[PDB]
Amino acid sequence: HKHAIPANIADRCLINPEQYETKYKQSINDPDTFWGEQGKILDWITPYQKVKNTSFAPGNVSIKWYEDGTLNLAANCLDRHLQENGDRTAIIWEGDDTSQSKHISYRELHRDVCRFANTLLDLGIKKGDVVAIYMPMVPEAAVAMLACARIGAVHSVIFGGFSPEAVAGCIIDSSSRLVITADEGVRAGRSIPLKKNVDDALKNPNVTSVEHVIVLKRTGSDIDWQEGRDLWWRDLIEKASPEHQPEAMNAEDPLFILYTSGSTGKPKGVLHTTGGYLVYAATTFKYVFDYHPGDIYWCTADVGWVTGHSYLLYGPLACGATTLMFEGVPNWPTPARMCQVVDKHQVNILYTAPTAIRALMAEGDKAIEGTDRSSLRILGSVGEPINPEAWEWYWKKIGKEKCPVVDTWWQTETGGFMITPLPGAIELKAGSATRPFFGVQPALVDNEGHPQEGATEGNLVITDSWPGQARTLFGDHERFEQTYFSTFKNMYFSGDGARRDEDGYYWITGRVDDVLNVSGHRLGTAEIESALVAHPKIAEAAVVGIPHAIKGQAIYAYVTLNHGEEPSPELYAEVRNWVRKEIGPLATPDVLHWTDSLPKTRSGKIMRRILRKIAAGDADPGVVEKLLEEKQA
Ligand SMILES: CC(C)(COP(=O)(O)OP(=O)(O)OC[C@H]1O[C@@H](n2cnc3c(N)ncnc32)[C@H](O)[C@@H]1OP(=O)(O)O)[C@@H](O)C(=O)NCCC(=O)NCCS
Ligand SMILES: CCCOP(=O)(O)OC[C@H]1O[C@@H](n2cnc3c(N)ncnc32)[C@H](O)[C@@H]1O
Ligand SMILES: [Cl-]
Ligand SMILES: [Mg+2]
Repeated sequence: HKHAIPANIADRCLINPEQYETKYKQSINDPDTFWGEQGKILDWITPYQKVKNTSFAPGNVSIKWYEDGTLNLAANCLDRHLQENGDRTAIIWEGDDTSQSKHISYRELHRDVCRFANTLLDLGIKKGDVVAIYMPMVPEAAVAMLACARIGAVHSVIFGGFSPEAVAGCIIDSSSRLVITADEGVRAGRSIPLKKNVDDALKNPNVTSVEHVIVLKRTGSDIDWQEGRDLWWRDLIEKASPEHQPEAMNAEDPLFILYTSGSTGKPKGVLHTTGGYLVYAATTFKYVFDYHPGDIYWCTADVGWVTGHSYLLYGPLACGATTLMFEGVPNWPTPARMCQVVDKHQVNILYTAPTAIRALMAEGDKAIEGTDRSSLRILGSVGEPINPEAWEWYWKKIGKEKCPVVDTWWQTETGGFMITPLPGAIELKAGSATRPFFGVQPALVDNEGHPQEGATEGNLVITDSWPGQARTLFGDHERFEQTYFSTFKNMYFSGDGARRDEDGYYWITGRVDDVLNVSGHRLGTAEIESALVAHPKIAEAAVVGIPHAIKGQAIYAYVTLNHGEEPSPELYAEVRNWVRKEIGPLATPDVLHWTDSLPKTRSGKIMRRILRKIAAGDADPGVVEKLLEEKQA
């Protein structure tokens, strides 16, 4: 069953079926001309000459786009929209408590970004310095990000759910000189400590780069204060000049870093530069959401994730759209909250995650009870696979069967949408990301690297670069080359598996490496295992994900305790909290299976294939029977 393109969308779409085909073909056959023209979606201070200059060569990966051009991301997201749309709302902020909200015009946002840019400069921050941002979903988070970009300071945003230990890990790696946070974040009626977490992270003896902590008073809760080091947001910004001229940044100047979980090791800092990234974010946002001036757009993704960077802030603001930043959760106070927000602000485009969709779907009609939803024209899905059932429920209950759903597949490392439908150009299949975006050349290869043609399945790779591609891993280009370009020579390996049907539509099935999808969040099994083994009483651990009807995968941890230790309610709680302390609550194991029978190879390597099956229910071969019986209990 394929959903046809509705007449209302066909009548106003920026790209129709024929135009998609033509543009895609040119983007592949002649990227220099295609992207040379499309790059004009942004204002450049000095024009670029060279467009595409990339190589996926083994151990010699180099990616550059519009390299000789200069620009400023903040000028593109703010300044250039002032003359004609200064009074237009740039950000609609909806608080956790619906009684709280703000409408921030482009002019107001520009003013605050200018004041905060000067605040950073006066504090000593210069182009190239890394600034850690550990903020909740409040407008100030966007102000800080845009201000860093404006002066060329590389921001390192850290999701508020990261534990103090995880926060320290990011700061140590990036040598951030400044941390911008809030006393507390507000979510689902609860206050989440943030400042206290920063205090604890800074006590780590390995953190030596941080000289100041700017704190926003969001809740006014009693927090510890270190005079001199800590500074109040309000005190600083109110003393800064609202006058700031944007300086030109090179297309390849670093813009931001996002720590992302991988198959092995702890999170690495995926680095994005400026030019190609912004061109790609603005282009994908505009065409995939079919953005028209005046449209009210709402991405539910947290600012701490790449989706928040590209589609909550940068892509939309670059295009002059009104973007909505929601402080809370889709189902608080009630499951109808998301749709109530849609009605309250007359949202025209809604972009959310399958886990959220499934959580609302579990409440049936209570998710739409008392809501209208008529303002919606476009729906979107991101972050993980979505089954036909959830897709249809979303399409019917939320979209009232009138809105195309754009299921966008991409990753932190890709900067923007990679395989996605365009509302007025591609007919939809529930659960399918469909076709590649302009400039994207996907392929499916077997474990040997052989490309598979026609209707088939295999490892998902991208055979050439695209403007928004991550350029490296902070401080470790060698690891960047090995992680993404060594498995299949001359190709970018996504780590995902996928199938392509008879029509050429892609269906992303999920990670084929040891990366999990927990509630729409990317987590490495290795990092959870390392966290567990760090505990004084744990000798070894094997972590696998198991299917979960709501969050996609639940975390199942097989744990071997040292001799002298025994399981107990206390230890069960201590171990679960230990992971929460080492990484954060998102990585807390849902199940702890105590065992001394971990399956291993004769070389001593643990075999997770067998553990994966057992947890789902599906050197010493005797461990299998033992594990099975322990699992039964
Ligand atoms: C459906 C959903 C709202 C459910 O939220 P939930 O009921 O809090 O459950 P989660 O699994 O997200 O959270 C589990 C833990 O993380 C914590 N947590 C979640 N988000 C947090 C945040 N922004 N800051 C701090 N802590 C957070 C919770 O407090 C909880 O910890 P606790 O039990 O110790 O209090 C949520 O999982 C979601 O939005 N998922 C989709 C992710 C997404 O947008 N993906 C697209 C790619 S970004
Ligand atoms: C894109 C925002 C999240 O980026 P992250 O880097 O955190 O995670 C990327 C991974 O999320 C899944 N994923 C993401 N979007 C989809 C999607 N639309 N369908 C299926 N899986 C998806 C894929 O496995 C991919 O390797
Ligand atoms: Cl303040
Ligand atoms: Mg140990």
